[PDB]
Amino acid sequence: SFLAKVFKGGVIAVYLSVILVVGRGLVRGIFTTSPSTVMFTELPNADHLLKICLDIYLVREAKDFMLEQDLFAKLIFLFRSPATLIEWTRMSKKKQE
Amino acid sequence: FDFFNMENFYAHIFNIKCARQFEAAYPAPRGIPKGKLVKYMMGFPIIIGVVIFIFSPLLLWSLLNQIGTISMPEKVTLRISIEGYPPLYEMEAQGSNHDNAELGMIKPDQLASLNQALTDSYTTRDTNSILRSRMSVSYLKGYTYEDILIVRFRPESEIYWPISQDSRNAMIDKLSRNTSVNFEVSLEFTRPYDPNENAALKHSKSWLVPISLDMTIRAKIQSALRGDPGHPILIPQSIPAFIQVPNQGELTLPTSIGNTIINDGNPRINTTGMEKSDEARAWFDSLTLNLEQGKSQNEKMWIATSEHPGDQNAKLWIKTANTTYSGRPYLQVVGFIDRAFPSFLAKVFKGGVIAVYLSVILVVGRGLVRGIFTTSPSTVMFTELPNADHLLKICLDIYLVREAKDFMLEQDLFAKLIFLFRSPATLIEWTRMSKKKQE
Amino acid sequence: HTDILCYFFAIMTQVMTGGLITLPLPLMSLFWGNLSNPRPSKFFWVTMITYTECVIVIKFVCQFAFMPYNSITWRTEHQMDPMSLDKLFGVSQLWDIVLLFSLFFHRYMLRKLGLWKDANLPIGRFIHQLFHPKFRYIRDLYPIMFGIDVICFLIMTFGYSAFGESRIPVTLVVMLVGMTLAIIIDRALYLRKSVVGKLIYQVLMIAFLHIWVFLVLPNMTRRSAISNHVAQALYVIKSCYFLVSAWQIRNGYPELCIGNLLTHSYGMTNMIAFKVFMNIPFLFELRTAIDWTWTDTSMPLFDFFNMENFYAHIFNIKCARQFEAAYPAPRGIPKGKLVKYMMGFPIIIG
Amino acid sequence: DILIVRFRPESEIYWPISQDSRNAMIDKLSRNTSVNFEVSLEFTRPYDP
Amino acid sequence: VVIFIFSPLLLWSLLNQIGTISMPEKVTLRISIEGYPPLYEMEAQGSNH
Repeated sequence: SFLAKVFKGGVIAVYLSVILVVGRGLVRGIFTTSPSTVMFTELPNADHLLKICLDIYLVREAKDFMLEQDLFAKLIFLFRSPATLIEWTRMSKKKQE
Repeated sequence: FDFFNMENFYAHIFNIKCARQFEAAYPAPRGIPKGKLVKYMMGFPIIIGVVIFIFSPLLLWSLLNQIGTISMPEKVTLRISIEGYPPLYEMEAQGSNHDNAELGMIKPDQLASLNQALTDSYTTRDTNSILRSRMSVSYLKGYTYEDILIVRFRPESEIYWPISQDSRNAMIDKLSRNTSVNFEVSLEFTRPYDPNENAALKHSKSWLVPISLDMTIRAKIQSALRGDPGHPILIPQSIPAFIQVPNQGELTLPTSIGNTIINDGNPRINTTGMEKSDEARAWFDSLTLNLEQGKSQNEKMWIATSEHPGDQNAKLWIKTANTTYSGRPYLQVVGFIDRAFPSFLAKVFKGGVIAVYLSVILVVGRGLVRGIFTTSPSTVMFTELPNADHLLKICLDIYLVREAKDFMLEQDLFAKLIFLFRSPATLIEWTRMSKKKQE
Repeated sequence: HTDILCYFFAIMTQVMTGGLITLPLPLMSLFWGNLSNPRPSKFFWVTMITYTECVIVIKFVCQFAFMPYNSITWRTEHQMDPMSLDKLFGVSQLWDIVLLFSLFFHRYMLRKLGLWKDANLPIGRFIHQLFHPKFRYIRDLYPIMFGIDVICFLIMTFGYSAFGESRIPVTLVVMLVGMTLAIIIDRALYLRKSVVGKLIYQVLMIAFLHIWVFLVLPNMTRRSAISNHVAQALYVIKSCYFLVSAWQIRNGYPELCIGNLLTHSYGMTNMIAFKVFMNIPFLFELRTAIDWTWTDTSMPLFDFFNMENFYAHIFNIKCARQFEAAYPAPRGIPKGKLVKYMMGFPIIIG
Repeated sequence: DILIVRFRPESEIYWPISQDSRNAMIDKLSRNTSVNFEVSLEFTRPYDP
Repeated sequence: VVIFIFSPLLLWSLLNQIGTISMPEKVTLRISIEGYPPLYEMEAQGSNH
């Protein structure tokens, strides 16, 4: 009578139900990468977008909400057209320069 | 991670190309509407599956409830005693055939007579009598003649009185003072084994009638207990006449019959503003006890006798038997037996069940089903491709190079694939359908 | 619209007593008046008047004392059974304000006759109602029917203890909910210009409802009519559905411009409506499958679902833009202290 | 796992019956009613905390 | 991955742990006529076996 046994079949169901969600979702996401999230996750040099991301905060500190609003559309457009994103995140050249 | 990305890309390309080939392997007139058959050969199935998926965990619940039944008791016993002492009178009735006089069923004649008696106790003017008769008849008619038992105990106790001299002296000396002394009436029913759940269900109930503080009453009780010839110990409002036996727990009194008796017919007292403890016990029967003793002090038995409250033979009472062995009336108790056990898993807050019952219905549809039927507004540039035969070439060629070493070509051809999933213009250019047909 | 009032009061006076003596009143009223013409020819009204006078007379006679419905025996014995003889036979047995619905119906029936005096004054029946109505009135009342059906499904659900004899959820509730969902589907199929289909539909459902409410449910739930205070509401709502369906049947179908009754006004109410429509599970997909199975398309089902998703997305985007534009807002001044505490504060607490 | 229980032939206590119950026994057996015997056996385990 | 797959079985196998109990120490037998005090009652006790 140690906890007896609730329909072992039902136990196995849950025992698998958990094995499912975890792998079919979390583990999948962790090991692997969606065919859509390739243009964003890998970028040769992500130093130009960080400049804007810091600059908007810097402007925010010193008021000037006009520049604060005019520089958010500039960022929102970079995630719209992949050609400009690829152009801007390309690796820098001073080394052979 | 690049390995996993490449394998995912290969799987996607393989699936797309193969789906295109399978679709092309079956020509189909570009125009004529879907045939009536085809539609009913595809649409119909879905609807039925969705409906059964929605309404299945209710069907299984309805099959799972399955309110069970149990058999009626086979053992009854009653014990009358003074508080904190061995019982004065103990009597039991056994049997399982339900035909003997000790434990017998109820004939339809008695049930019909009692039902007729219930209705005529009212008076034309008073509406409270109307409501009381309505409630009492509604309660009585809820049990068929197969769910009512008539228990009959013998007046004489089955065994002698097993008391010592010192305990009797303690009884007398306790009664001498101005302390509080109580009586005790206990009744219990026993069920049959019931294998499925283990154990024999037992129902017991105990009443307590306090003794009056007047010195004369205590003197009479002391004279009776000492063993004097004529002293009929009297206890009022002790044993009921109707008892409801639930499926589990303590015995329950039928309250509607009490309201029908203490109010209709001839009202009995209830005019002194009695407390609620005796308000619900005002329709009980009274008991009297005598001591027979005999030749010696070893033989000491107690004989009990019941008296009805209010007016006797008011047609609301079932006639008793005059016994056979030696002649005095049986002690009769009528029991309404309830045999509708629903403890099958009982019920955890049905609301909580419904919550989970819906919680599951939610995740499945709001996620899996959605993904399966329908398509994200983002995954259109990839899922449908007019001709996915050029990407499969690269996907196979990278493996072919991998087999023959040459890791330089192996690495220089992975960026070529990674760039095709970056710029949609080149993807659309490359996956466009081929031209040799009109070429 | 006094005739609609007469039908409504006939339904009320039938549900008030729940017998079969009054049953010919609504049965005949529906079958004849709601299917004949805009004007039942002024002879049907005479028949209704005569039957109402007769029923008033007999139910006044049956409310006497020498006859066996006394308070001594019969009332007490038959108080609990739902389908014995006197409960079953209309008015034959108390009532505080007694029955006023029949009297009010009679008064309004004579008011209708007086209004008829004030103004203006069976193969042929089907031929007139179906083939020669002539002035087709082009209207489209289906959303009202859907609202009525939604109101009834929840009353079948939220109220479940009455339909069953913690108690048991009962196996019959499942049959009722499945059957009601099937009727909801059947409405959708018959929304494709099938007048004779709708006529057979209405006859079948009126017959089924009338027999089931008064002759089967009392035997199942062990609750007599009048005492069941929720089934009467279902009867009334279904009767309103029957009246509007009869109105639709008598007139001609409209062009039926395909589209939800949510894509006409681009307001804030449509947002809540569409959001609850697409938020509850197993509804969008069910509606899409029901639509595609019984409408003339050329694309397979997956393209149908993709198109519906695209339409929903476009509708939501455009409507959100309009709602945002409907409230001008100074481009510059920072968020007011109130607004912030009228929005931020709530979230934190939740 | 096998036990050999041995009860004494003689009963441990006397017969605690009254005259009236014995008369009831005899009179019930006199008629053509149905009368049954009864043999009951029970084992008791240790506390098991 | 292997331990994640095969752990909730290992924990089940450790969790079962079929227990044991000790043998009875009290027995009794009662022979009677139906609906009457017992004719013969006898019990046997002991724990040393």
